[PDB]
Amino acid sequence: LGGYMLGSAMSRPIIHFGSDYEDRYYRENMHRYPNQVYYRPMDEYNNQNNFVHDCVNITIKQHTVTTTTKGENFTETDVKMMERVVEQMCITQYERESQAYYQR
Repeated sequence: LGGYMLGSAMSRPIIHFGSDYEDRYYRENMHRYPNQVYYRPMDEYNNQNNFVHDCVNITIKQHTVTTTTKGENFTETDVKMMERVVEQMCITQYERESQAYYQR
């Protein structure tokens, strides 16, 4: 990796897509899916979007790169379902980190 970190091992936000089917579908099939996410520590690379977008890209990467050495079955819809959930988790993660920084 290099200088990434892994944030708090949180619970699971949920994301709607069109009907509670595709919410419940992904959310029972979750199993695989993350809850903490991977990003750079605060330093300067932090932002709202720059952090989130690369955090998604990296975390989803470490859910595809590894996946290629376990035969895994992740189609574009499956990937999009994660990418979405992972945006929430990283936005959330930054919020706790933001409220922590400001409460100093």
